[PDB]
Amino acid sequence: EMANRLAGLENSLESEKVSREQLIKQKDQLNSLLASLESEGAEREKRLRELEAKLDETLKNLELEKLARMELEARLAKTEKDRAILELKLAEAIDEKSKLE
Amino acid sequence: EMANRLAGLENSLESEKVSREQLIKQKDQLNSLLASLESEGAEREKRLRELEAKLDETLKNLELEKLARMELEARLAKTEKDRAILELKLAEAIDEKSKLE
Repeated sequence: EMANRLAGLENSLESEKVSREQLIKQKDQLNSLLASLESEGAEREKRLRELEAKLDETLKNLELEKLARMELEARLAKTEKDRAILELKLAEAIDEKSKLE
Repeated sequence: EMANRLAGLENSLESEKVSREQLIKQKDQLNSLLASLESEGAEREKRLRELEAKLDETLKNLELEKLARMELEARLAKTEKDRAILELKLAEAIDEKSKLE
């Protein structure tokens, strides 16, 4: 009776062994997965942080440049107008001269 | 022997089913972890993809506005120079009018 309980206990021990080995292999794979994903994530968060800074900077610059552009379109119109005004005044003068001939 | 060897193996089997409960538990925690990290990573990659698109756009824009601004700086200098030459010409003419009279 007892030599039997002996055989069955060993049997039960071996079945617990196969289970144990299955779970440990599964765990190893999860741990590797884990480490990997962590590393990957570290790299991407660093990369993301960099992208963010770059978009902020570029954004600033785009803004500064729009102001600058507008300021110049204005300055240019003012100058263009003055230039036109002078050509007209010039004509007027070369003519008052002409007529004084 | 036999009776002893028995209660013995029952002890062994005992601690081992306990260990197995534990591995199952650690495994479950790992798997949950894995799901979370993967979801988190999916999100971060989505956000990264978005930032990249935005950075490309803004970069284009920065470039175009920079060309526009340089074109204007040039245009403005040319105009200012012509205006200066015209003020001079003007003076010269209002003076030729003066002397003439």
